Amino acid sequence: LQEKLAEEERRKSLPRRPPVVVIMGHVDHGKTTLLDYLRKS
Repeated sequence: LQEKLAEEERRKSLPRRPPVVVIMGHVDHGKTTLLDYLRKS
């Protein structure tokens, strides 16, 4: 019971996070254009 609370403590305190983001939908939202813009940014 003391090993379930120590486990939830070191795992919630992960050193780095890189949160992955996907962009998708309809073509000519300037959609590829949007991607390009993002890249440029």
